[PDB]
Amino acid sequence: GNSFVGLRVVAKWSSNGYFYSGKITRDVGAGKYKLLFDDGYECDVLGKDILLCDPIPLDTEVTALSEDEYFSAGVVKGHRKESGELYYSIEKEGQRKWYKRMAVILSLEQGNRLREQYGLGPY
Amino acid sequence: SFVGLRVVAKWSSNGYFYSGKITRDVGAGKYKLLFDDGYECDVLGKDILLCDPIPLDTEVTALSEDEYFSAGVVKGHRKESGELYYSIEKEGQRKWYKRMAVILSLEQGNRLREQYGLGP
Ligand SMILES: CN1CCN(S(=O)(=O)c2ccc(C(N)=O)cc2)CC1
Ligand SMILES: CN1CCN(S(=O)(=O)c2ccc(C(N)=O)cc2)CC1
Repeated sequence: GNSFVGLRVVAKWSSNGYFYSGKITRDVGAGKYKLLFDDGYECDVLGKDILLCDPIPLDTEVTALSEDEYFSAGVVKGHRKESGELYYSIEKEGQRKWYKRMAVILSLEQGNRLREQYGLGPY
Repeated sequence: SFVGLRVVAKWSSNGYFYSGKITRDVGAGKYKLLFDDGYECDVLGKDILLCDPIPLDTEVTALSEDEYFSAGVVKGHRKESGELYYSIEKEGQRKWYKRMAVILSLEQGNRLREQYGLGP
């Protein structure tokens, strides 16, 4: 009687191939699931294109997308909880900065490095 | 003053101009912008275009759920229930986009500064 509904994931947006933070809201059939993204958008995503990352693991190559940093590549070096929110410490140049969960995304090539271990397809 | 005017204004992290409204004159040549995507910040007059609408024949960029930064040319405008749509020609087709879905790259927006830039 298990369901993926309410699991926090990082799921592919079809138009650009980047993986964004969201939650599963329904098993919709055809191995697709309804995704509510943190940025407020909803669509159906294939199980194979959903990463069960919560959080994205340490040492992972990621991309920062915040108000001040537009698609800046970096490496996850830390996780922090603050008032029920997850933050990532992302090392770029030789400097570490904190980013909210919503602000960390994966390029297609970055997400493919996690798919074998974290991808929902096999499950 | 320029308060309440619909504009196209530069987002500093990527150089793209996005649709919004001037909500306050903040002095030192800066304006508070409410962007149609719900973000607010302060923007210099030099980075604000008084386009409403963006003129016919302008090269623009479409950004929708299905089309991720796809360049084309404005060939039409229309009103549907009080909302503006742009007709963008690209790859042999014209399609209608809501105002919020039409943005300008720095190069596309730079071209419009002399005629439309709040400036100075
Ligand atoms: C006026 N707009 C311009 C764009 N910016 S942003 O900070 O670069 C951004 C924010 C959100 C998303 C997203 N939903 O994927 C993409 C980009 C917000 C303010
Ligand atoms: C999960 N997200 C991934 C990004 N997509 S989007 O459709 O490409 C988009 C939407 C809005 C803005 C923006 N505010 O500038 C930027 C990009 C929405 C759904």
